Order: sequence, then structure tokens, then C-alpha cells
Amino acid sequence: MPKPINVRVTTMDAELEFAIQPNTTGKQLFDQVVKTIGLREVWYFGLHYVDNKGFPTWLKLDKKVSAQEVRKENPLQFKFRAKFYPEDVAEELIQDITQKLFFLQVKEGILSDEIYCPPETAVLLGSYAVQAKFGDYNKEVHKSGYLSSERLIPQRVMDQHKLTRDQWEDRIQVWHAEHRGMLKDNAMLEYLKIAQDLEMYGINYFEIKNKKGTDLWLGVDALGLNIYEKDDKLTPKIGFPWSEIRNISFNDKKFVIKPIDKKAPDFVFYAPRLRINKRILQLCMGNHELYMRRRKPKRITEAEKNERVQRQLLTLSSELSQARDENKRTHNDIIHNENMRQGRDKYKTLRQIRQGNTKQRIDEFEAL
Repeated sequence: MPKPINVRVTTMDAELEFAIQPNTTGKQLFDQVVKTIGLREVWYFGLHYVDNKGFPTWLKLDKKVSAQEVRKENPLQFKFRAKFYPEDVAEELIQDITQKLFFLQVKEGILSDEIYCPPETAVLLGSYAVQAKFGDYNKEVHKSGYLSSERLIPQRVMDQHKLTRDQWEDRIQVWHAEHRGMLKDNAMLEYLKIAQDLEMYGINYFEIKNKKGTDLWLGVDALGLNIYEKDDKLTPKIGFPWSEIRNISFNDKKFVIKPIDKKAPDFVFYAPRLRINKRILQLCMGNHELYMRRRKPKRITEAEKNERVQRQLLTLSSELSQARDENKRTHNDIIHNENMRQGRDKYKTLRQIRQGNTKQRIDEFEAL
């Protein structure tokens, strides 16, 4: 008789465990997961794991699980996570559950400093996260030390100020108090609205080279493709929006991006590993497809569209500058600050780097 396969899948805040048959496909597994947690916006998510060669991988849904070399272990371990991000969370996300999972996943990336976040923004987000978890601030309940166990802000942010842990608690509490009245769902959504303007938000980075062999980063996201210089992941230098892209493919380390303008030249770049190249290609195709479905079935920051959030950031900057230990800032801080000095934000930069012809942009790519 067919022996059942034990599988364990974790979401950002839940653990699921069930048995599947040897002939179970990824789709069958996937559907069981989403059905259990009540999630229907399935297009964003996937089952992530690490195969028996130590490689991070997304499960194929049209393919039996016991055929994709998942580690021979009991149970099989999967992580249910977002593989794709909406273009604008405020316009797209529908379900509380979907919002929450995005919120948790993005927050994890901020707190671990995988996603760069400037001090004031980090503090504010942390205060929205507190609201999301504890609800309304209550002096009777949330006495001094109620945040002591919390991972509130990135460690980098603490290092560059003259505040102690105890003092950071105080700071966040104050802003927690400002959010009084905000429902937890709305807290999480506001968290995402702010986070999505971050330079590194929603971006997968990959090491690539141009013709002459310059080490560069490729950035793949919901908006299009970005090119970065090797030491600056915050500021893309060249951009191609999905709207200018017709087709993505690769062959032996050579990527070829075909244009919608048949008169334009192909965008061509190089990437070393085959395993990595596969995931690059999936991320491009998936993001490209979602982009199209939104359009045929000038972005501004949250701060600029939400005067209340704008005032909060500004007030934060005021409170913090007096505690700022400037010779303790990191490389990304310094980069972010120069960008700000130049009057840049995520969307102004994207418009800037998308200027000119395809040929023109392809040429400066090679010149890098």
C-alpha cells in the first residue's frame, strides 16, 4: 500500500502539518495549504524550500512533490511565502489574511536589515507594528518595559544613535499612542503603504555582468528590471519597465530581453549559475505577467499622499537628530542620505533611470 508522506508547511505565523500521497503534485499540496488558512489571493504566493543540494527553491505546482529533490527528511519542510508583490498594496490587496502575511514577511525583512530602512521610517513602522500587535496603547496595561521582548527596529538604527534600549522603548511608545483608534488591519496596511516606498522593497537581487565584464546587480520586481552598480543596492542606474519588455529568456549564462518596439535592440546581460538563472527567469516571467493582467485583461510616496504620515516622519526626524551619532552610520545610510540630498525618492529615481531610448539605455549599460 502507498505510504503517506509527512509534510510540514509554515506561514509567517502558522504551522500546518498533514500527510500526502506519493503521487501528490505541488498544486494539490498548495491548494490544501491555502484552503486551510482561508487565503484566496493565491497568485502572490508559493511553497519555498531548500533542496538536497543546499539550494533555495520554489516548488513546481505542475509536478509531483516527490520528484523535485526535496531533502529526504521526515517531515518535508516548506515555507509558504509571497513570491510576488503587488504594484500598490493600497489598491490591490483584498483579504485580511493576505495583508497580514505580506505585513509579517516584509517586517521580517526590515528588522533583519535585508531591506534597508532609514531611521525615522524604521521607528515609525515599528510604531505601526506595535499598534498592529498590541492594539490601542493603554497606560494601565503597557507599563514601562512592555516592549522589552520586542524586535522594534533594525539593530543598525540603534547603533547610530546615543539612545539606550530603554530609551528606544520610550520613543516608540509615544508614537504607538498616536495611532490610537486605528484597527489592527489598518495598522498593517499602513505599515505596508510606507514600506513599499523603500528603495529595496519587493526587489530580488542577482549578480550579473555586461559585455565587458563589469560586476553589477540585476533587480527584478513588480515594476520592471533595474541595474545597480556593485556597491549600491539602493539606487538603480538604469531601468526597463515591463511595458517595454516583450520576452525574457536565457541560454548558457546569456540573458536576452526582447523589446515591445520591434525596431529596438535586445537587452542582453550575463549571469553565471544555471540554478540561479532558472529562478531569475521565473521571477521575470511571473512579474511581467501580473503587470500585464493589471493593464489589459506617476507614482508618489505614501508621505506625499498622506499628510498625517508626512507630519509623523518630520516630527520623528526632529526628535532624533539630537541623538544622531553620525560617524556610526553604515554604507547604506550614507547612500540614502546623498540620495535624499539630491531630492530623490524611489519613484523619481525610477523615472530618471527610465529616460531615453532602449538603445540609449542599453548603451550606458555596456558603458558601466
